[PDB]
Amino acid sequence: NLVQFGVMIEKMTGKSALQYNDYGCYCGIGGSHWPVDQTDWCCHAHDCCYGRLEKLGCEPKLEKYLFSVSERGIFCAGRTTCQRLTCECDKRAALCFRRNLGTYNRKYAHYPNKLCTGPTPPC
Ligand SMILES: Cc1c(C(=O)C(N)=O)c2c(OCC(=O)O)cccc2n1Cc1ccccc1-c1ccccc1
Ligand SMILES: [Ca+2]
Ligand SMILES: [Cl-]
Ligand SMILES: [Cl-]
Repeated sequence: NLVQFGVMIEKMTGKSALQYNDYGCYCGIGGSHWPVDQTDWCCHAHDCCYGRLEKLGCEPKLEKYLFSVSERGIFCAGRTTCQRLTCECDKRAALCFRRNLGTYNRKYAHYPNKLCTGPTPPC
């Protein structure tokens, strides 16, 4: 249930959400081994963020939230704390994506999972 997160990605990066699915070793469902670059670390951190929310009793993969973007930044909202927490994880990730746009490399979109090697860093 991630059309809102995709919308946030596009608003913050100028790229389609498609460009962040399968990116490196962590962007897209699950993920393992060592992140390829800073954008991939964003996704590793986002996965960690969701894990924390699942241990709080939230379902961040499913939560529907509200948000806006002014010049003052990203404003998160929602009826429940779990929806607002989900928005906060997404926000940190979208901001992280924007921040590392300088090292975004297209060779890592749709990265073959066999090329993911090394240890898996902890959260
Ligand atoms: C960037 C990203 C994700 C991450 O931020 C991440 N850390 O793995 C992500 C994702 O991560 C959450 C998780 O695995 O806990 C699950 C599914 C798609 C994901 N995507 C791609 C994505 C995001 C929003 C809307 C659509 C898509 C998407 C685009 C094309 C095909 C499939 C999904
Ligand atoms: Ca992931
Ligand atoms: Cl985080
Ligand atoms: Cl609701």
